[PDB]
Amino acid sequence: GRRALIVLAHSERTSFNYAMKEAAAAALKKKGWEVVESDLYAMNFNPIISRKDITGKLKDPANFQYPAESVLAYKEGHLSPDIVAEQKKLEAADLVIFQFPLQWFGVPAILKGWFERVFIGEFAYTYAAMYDKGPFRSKKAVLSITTGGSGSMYSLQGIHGDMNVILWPIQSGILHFCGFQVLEPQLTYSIGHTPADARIQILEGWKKRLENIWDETPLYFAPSSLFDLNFQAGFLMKKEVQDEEKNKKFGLSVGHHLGKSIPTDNQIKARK
Amino acid sequence: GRRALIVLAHSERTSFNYAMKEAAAAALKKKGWEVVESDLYAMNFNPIISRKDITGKLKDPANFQYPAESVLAYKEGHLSPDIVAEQKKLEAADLVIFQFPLQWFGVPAILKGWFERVFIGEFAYTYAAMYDKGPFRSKKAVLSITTGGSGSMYSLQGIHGDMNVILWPIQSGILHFCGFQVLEPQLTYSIGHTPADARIQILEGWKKRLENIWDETPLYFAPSSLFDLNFQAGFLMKKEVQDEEKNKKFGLSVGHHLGKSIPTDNQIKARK
Ligand SMILES: Cc1cc2nc3c(=O)[nH]c(=O)nc-3n(C[C@H](O)[C@H](O)[C@H](O)COP(=O)(O)OP(=O)(O)OC[C@H]3O[C@@H](n4cnc5c(N)ncnc54)[C@H](O)[C@@H]3O)c2cc1C
Ligand SMILES: Cc1cc2nc3c(=O)[nH]c(=O)nc-3n(C[C@H](O)[C@H](O)[C@H](O)COP(=O)(O)OP(=O)(O)OC[C@H]3O[C@@H](n4cnc5c(N)ncnc54)[C@H](O)[C@@H]3O)c2cc1C
Ligand SMILES: Cc1onc(-c2ccccc2)c1C(=O)Nc1ncc([N+](=O)[O-])s1
Ligand SMILES: Cc1onc(-c2ccccc2)c1C(=O)Nc1ncc([N+](=O)[O-])s1
Repeated sequence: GRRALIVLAHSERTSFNYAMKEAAAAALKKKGWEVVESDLYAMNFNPIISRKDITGKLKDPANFQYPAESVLAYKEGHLSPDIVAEQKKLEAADLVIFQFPLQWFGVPAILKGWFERVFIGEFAYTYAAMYDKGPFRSKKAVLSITTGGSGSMYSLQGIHGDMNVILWPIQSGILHFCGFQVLEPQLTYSIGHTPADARIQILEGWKKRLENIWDETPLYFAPSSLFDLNFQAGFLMKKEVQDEEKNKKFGLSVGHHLGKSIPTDNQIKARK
Repeated sequence: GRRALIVLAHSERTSFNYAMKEAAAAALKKKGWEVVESDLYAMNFNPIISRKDITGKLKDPANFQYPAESVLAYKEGHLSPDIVAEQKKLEAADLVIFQFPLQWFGVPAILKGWFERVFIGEFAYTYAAMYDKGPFRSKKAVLSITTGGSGSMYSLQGIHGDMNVILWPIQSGILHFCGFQVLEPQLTYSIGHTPADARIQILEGWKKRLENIWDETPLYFAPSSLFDLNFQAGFLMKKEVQDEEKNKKFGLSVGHHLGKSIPTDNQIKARK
């Protein structure tokens, strides 16, 4: 791997998030990487999917259906140029870093809208190649999140609940849906209550970690081969896998907890 | 109850989501509700938080920080008028219906931004009044979600994983965190793959449910009294509560699964 894309979702250049992006860019560059940036607020990026993402006539403007229409525009080269420029940043990149503050327990609206406008069907997924088969299966993505709350509020017994459940919709439903290998999220908690000397260390540990990031082991998701990938089956786990798993104590995943215990830190720690 | 707010996040009046919003409005109006709409697309609602949300002079424009500044603005009456207009709608509402298509395993960006810009500190939550003590604790919220994928994809063995995990960050982290009593979601699956007759039954089903919605039992979240709500303890579950829970087979909820089995449909079905 030699190209990295840094997507940043923060309005302030005075912010620690911005500093985390700057630190990632410096470390990667110093290590031989090409780094490309998507500073969404600085790009004044438009996060609202609409029929203006299609450049030209619509297949059915009286019954406008965004996924069908946008897939068709992608095949025919009729996507709004600001989408196309992002899709090509993705195409080029080996590594993708998402640097954002956690907002209402997910990504800022500006970055959520980035997924909805840029991760177009066919380009970012098809139903014939989902999850570990996805188009991005050669790429690696990592979430670098800062929070207001403290680590303990998001421990199994913290008031907010398991961070691993909060991460699941993003890391499995978005990134890994499209084929990304997801690395362990960089989680920096209670950043607005961290003394100056700690913030400095946080930025050093981030830069240190990027020195070898491409070698890391990604999170575990259940492989798509465990499932009957057709409607007649329901995209349910294969009968013989269900059987094999009745014995087992743990679910496979946050999402595939199977009513049993969730493997510890499934969405936070790769398998040691 | 008397007053309903319906927030819709869909660009097309021809969509089933729009029909769901029309149905909800008629059903509640016929039973004597006042009903107000926030059709985000028709409003062309700005979904990006920024310094522009604070009309007038900032407290520290040299280090803009949105939580403190927006809260100050709220207390001093300097929130941008569109924000303020939606906070008014919310104050008057007893019931809030969120009608949206599921997009990348959460809410459309336009609704994510609506939360971010409208659920301001002090207005929508305090350090001192989180979750079941929250400012909206007299109000009831419900999610009305449509999906492309089908129900079995989101069952415990569906390839997508437990829908209960997907709902957690929204229903607990956003609605309940502000004090809402969260009612069972209205989950209409594979709506693009549903014949017209079923479609009409879903609309009628939804209207029939809305005839007694206020009398429904809300979803279960761990009460905040089970937690030491202070930084000294880290907002960890109280000692006596952990002990007493060590002998229980199920966790309390999706977020507080405490490494055990998650109680079935904790986020989809109220407790019997
Ligand atoms: C709408 C909204 C929703 C939110 N929802 C949640 C939620 O669900 N959960 C949650 O936990 N939090 C939530 N938050 C809080 C949010 O996660 C934090 O405010 C955010 O993570 C802080 O990031 P920041 O970089 O802006 O911090 P900043 O305050 O911008 O930066 C932190 C400190 O680092 C300093 N700094 C800046 N640059 C550098 C540098 N180069 N080197 C060293 N120090 C530097 C700054 O001066 C500052 O003192 C929410 C906030 C908003 C606005
Ligand atoms: C960016 C994006 C991301 C997405 N992510 C996901 C995801 O993560 N998971 C997922 O499951 N899905 C996802 N989807 C799919 C999405 O959930 C569905 O495509 C959407 O719910 C379709 O609903 P609709 O309101 O647009 O109905 P339409 O697709 O517009 O139409 C549905 C049917 O309802 C009929 N109808 C309309 N009005 C009425 C009426 N009044 N009475 C009777 N019939 C009527 C229409 O004739 C049509 O046959 C995504 C879609 C997009 C664009
Ligand atoms: C600190 C801090 O910074 N941002 C947030 C936040 C803002 C919006 C949504 C979610 C989190 C936050 C915080 O979590 N305060 C409270 N949560 C647990 C506490 N309690 O139990 O009382 S105090
Ligand atoms: C149908 C349908 O409609 N919208 C979506 C969707 C679009 C973006 C993100 C998530 C869902 C969708 C769908 O999920 N098809 C796949 N589900 C499991 C399948 N598999 O395992 O192969 S095929």
